[PDB]
Amino acid sequence: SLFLVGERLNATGSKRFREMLFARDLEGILALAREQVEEGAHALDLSVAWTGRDELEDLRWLLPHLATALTVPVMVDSTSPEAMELALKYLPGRVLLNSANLEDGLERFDRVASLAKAHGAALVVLAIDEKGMAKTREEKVRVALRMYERLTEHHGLRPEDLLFDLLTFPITQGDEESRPLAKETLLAMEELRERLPGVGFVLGVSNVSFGLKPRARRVLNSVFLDEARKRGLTAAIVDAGKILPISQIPEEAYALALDLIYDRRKEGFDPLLAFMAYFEAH
Ligand SMILES: CN1c2c(nc(N)[nH]c2=O)NC[C@@H]1CNc1ccc(C(=O)N[C@@H](CCC(=O)O)C(=O)O)cc1
Ligand SMILES: [Cl-]
Ligand code: NA
Ligand code: NA
Ligand code: NA
Repeated sequence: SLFLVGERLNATGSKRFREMLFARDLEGILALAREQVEEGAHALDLSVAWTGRDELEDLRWLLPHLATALTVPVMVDSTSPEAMELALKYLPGRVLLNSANLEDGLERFDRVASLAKAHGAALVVLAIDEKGMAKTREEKVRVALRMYERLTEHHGLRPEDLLFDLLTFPITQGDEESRPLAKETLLAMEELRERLPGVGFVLGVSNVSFGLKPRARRVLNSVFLDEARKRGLTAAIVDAGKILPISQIPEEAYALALDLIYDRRKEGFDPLLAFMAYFEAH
């Protein structure tokens, strides 16, 4: 029952999408969208932002065609409020806004939230404020509660309209700061599920595994998605066709994945190395 959001219509995140976007290969882009929907996607993340390129021009071109060719809703992945308003114009009732945050302060947070409210769009909110990204359990809860209060009391948004993104960081560099980061998000999600009944939770699941070989990313992403579902995850941004059921993951790979996610270091044992070692050997 997870709302799966296809991740691959993303210029920075997909070479295939980027090349087609740049060449205005509309039918290639629609073919990529349909593949994702057939592989399980109930919605599609759309991030066309690319440095030194015009986001609004790309969106003005693509969005009208997405409105007629797709049935599934679009999650508009942008930090530009004008980009969000284009999507809201061309896809009325078929938009999730990704995202609002508090890094720019309250007025900017309020401007994005007002769009969600005025247009009846679902709203993603990141655990990010004026001091930056929430990496610990404690920071995530603090930022989330501040946002929830504003979203409900001031904008009159319903818990059910909200998707809290408590942030997915790679646990693959192996430095002391990044090792616990997936565990910290999982724990914050369980706590906020109790504190904020009725709110959705979303994660960019693929970020947890950056740097590893593709077969290893597939396993780690799937295990992390599964763990998150148990903590209360309601939606996920994923490569729709590369989510394995837990039962298809070999027992040793599964156990090493959980060790890596929960940072189960001991004397002789580095889970990062052991997880990487498994995929060379098998
Ligand atoms: C940070 N992400 C994220 C978000 N939005 C929210 N709300 N939360 C998030 O965590 N939007 C973008 C990204 C999620 N999307 C993606 C998309 C692709 C890849 C990715 O790993 N791409 C591969 C593909 C390479 C290719 O085929 O070109 C890569 O290695 O970059 C990761 C995350
Ligand atoms: Cl502003
Ligand atoms: Na992007
Ligand atoms: Na402020
Ligand atoms: Na402002």
